[PDB]
Amino acid sequence: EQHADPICNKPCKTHDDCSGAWFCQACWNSARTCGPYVG
Repeated sequence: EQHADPICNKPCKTHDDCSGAWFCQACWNSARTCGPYVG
């Protein structure tokens, strides 16, 4: 897991906004925040 990510819950729409992220690299639909990159 690890998840020591600093972008988790950052409000955006795209994953690119969560550019510096490693875990919460994908901005989720309903949450509209930098969630995990699904993978």
